[PDB]
Amino acid sequence: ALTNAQILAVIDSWEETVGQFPVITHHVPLGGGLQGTLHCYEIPLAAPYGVGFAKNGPTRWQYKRTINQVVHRWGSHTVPFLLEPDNINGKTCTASHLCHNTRCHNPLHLCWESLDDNKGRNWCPGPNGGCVHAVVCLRQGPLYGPGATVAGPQQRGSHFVV
Amino acid sequence: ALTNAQILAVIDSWEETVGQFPVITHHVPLGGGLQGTLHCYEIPLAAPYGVGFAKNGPTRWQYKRTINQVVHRWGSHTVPFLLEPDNINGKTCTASHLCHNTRCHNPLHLCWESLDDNKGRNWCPGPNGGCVHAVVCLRQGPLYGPGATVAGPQQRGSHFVV
DNA sequence: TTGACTCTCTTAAGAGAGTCA
DNA sequence: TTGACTCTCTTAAGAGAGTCA
Ligand code: NA
Ligand code: NA
Ligand SMILES: [Zn+2]
Ligand SMILES: [Zn+2]
Ligand SMILES: [Zn+2]
Ligand SMILES: [Zn+2]
Repeated sequence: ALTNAQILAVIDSWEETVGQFPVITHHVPLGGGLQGTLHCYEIPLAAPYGVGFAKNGPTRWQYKRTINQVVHRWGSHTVPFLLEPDNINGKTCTASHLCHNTRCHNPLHLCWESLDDNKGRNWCPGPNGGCVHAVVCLRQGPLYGPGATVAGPQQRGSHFVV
Repeated sequence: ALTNAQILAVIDSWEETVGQFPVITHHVPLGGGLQGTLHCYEIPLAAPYGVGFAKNGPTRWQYKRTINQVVHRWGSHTVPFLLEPDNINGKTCTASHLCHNTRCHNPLHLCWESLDDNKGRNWCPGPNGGCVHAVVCLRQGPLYGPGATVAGPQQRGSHFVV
């Protein structure tokens, strides 16, 4: 299939196209009561999206290039990582939004990690709130906090101990 | 079933039966370098499981009772919460294992909360490591830690800023 | 070769309901 | 009435592949 040089060319064309997406400034919690700023490069809400891009689901897109008469297609956020290993610890690598903004395709807002690691960032206290992720979070996770638990642990009788 | 007395009777029979499950001691990380001990009441691996209980999936069970000559059935971990609201902020309430042990049916190890709150406990630093859950965690989440990220945010050109 | 649609699948925290004996 | 099986569905973080012009 594609040589590593051809893969680099795909990454470069992807960056050139994404770099022309609308750039949206967002103020975000960092943890520790501090606020910061992220600049997201947001794919449009409806077609046309940009050269090579098409929507396969409500918040899913793919990037497609045809090379030597063969059509190649990738998940739209996976392209920055095409020269990296695609699994770790027996788990598939996934594109993980550090900005928690699905439409964003800024490669400086993405990392490449297991789906469990990816999901867990939703609850991280953030880079100024105690983040221990080795590839550090850019912001506090949107779901961090005390939660909204309706009922806690309880028993009616005396059959149980903790 | 319908009446509050009938619901109370269901909860009481469930507690009596689960109270006879084997009690298994598990030592657990609490965060902050500390360890604690939990006593889980574990449903058997194979039939018979206990009066009223049947397995509907590899780690899914249901509890069943006949009331007014009709069968009423519930997810096996939902029974303690039958007098509670079944939603919160428009999200379905779910049984959430504070001990992260699916076979356990100890109601002192369960709470009732949105699926997002439920999931997020997998990454909590724990009651001695910074848990902020209002209904406090019993242990550090099994997935807490630095992660195993294969590649971090990166660009080849100069089109992007954080 | 390209755009704009269509479809189903993965994961791991959770669910509801039917078929037999 | 009770037990022991069978099936598919929900969610929100993520995927692969087909059709037509
Ligand atoms: Na994510
Ligand atoms: Na859980
Ligand atoms: Zn972004
Ligand atoms: Zn983090
Ligand atoms: Zn337990
Ligand atoms: Zn917690």
